[PDB]
Amino acid sequence: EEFQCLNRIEEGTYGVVYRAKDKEIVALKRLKMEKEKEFPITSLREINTILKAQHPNIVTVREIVVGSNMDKIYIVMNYVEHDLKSLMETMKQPFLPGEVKTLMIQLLRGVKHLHDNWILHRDLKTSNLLLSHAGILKVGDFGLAREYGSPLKAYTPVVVTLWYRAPELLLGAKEYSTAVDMWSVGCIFGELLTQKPLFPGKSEIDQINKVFKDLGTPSEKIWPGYSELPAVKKMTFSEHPYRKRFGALLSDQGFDLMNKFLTYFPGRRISAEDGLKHEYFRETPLPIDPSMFPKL
Ligand SMILES: Cc1cc(O)c(-c2ccc([C@@H](C)CN(C)C)cc2)c2c1[nH]c(=O)c1sccc12
Repeated sequence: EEFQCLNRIEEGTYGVVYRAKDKEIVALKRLKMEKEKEFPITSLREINTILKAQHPNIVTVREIVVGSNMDKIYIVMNYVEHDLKSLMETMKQPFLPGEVKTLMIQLLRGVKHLHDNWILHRDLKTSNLLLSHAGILKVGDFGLAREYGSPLKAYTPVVVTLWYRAPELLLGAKEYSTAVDMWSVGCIFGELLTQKPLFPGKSEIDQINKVFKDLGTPSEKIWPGYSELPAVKKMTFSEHPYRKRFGALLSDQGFDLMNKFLTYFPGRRISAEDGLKHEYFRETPLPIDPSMFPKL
């Protein structure tokens, strides 16, 4: 109604995003449908997070449509030219370090808005990252986003896509907050440099092994509460010592920033606010203007 679906874009979870026109090309997504009808809770949770997350580095919501006896719910949003995963598969040469810093600064600023507003996204991935022709980066999907409070409690155990899933979720952590989001940001950082996924594990066991092979095998000394972890209680993985795959590509401060991103201990994991304060973004390859981004 009121929109002509030009072409469906992609399917995520039970939600699907189309491309329509107003008079102006728009982006339209229908939220996940629920069997129980007695207003959908999952639809409301997605609506709440995306509204509170309204930010220049977040997708612009034009309208939200409900009706049909509350069976169908739609969210009208401004159409973005590209999604980041598409560029990775359709670029001849890797992103410049200045462009990477600009995208990371855009990403980190948007992440800080969510956490300051008690918002957890938990589904940070390249295909969920939208890049405009003008260099503006926005976050697209909120199908996993959820609110959290100061007194922490148990939430959704299995969250985040396996490739970007935090190790604590890979080890079945009962409580998690803001640590998984920063882990995904670190995973996206490595992908940008190499145009390839950082940890493309085939399964949860493979995902844990891939992380441990390069980042080493964590322990109680480097991670308090490792013994109490439900997975580590009845399991013991192979000890992998030491590995940098970005030789002569990432600066010394770049490695330090990445190490803080991919920190095994959630407490020692760098926050979004401290990420922007790292000297890597203030190094010799200064970030490039968003308006100066090359052609797509
Ligand atoms: C050019 C372009 C490509 C895309 O892959 C997506 C997009 C479509 C689905 C999702 C989620 C459900 C799930 N994805 C993992 C499949 C995320 C992004 C989008 C896009 N352009 C847009 O304007 C918008 S608005 C919301 C989305 C988009």
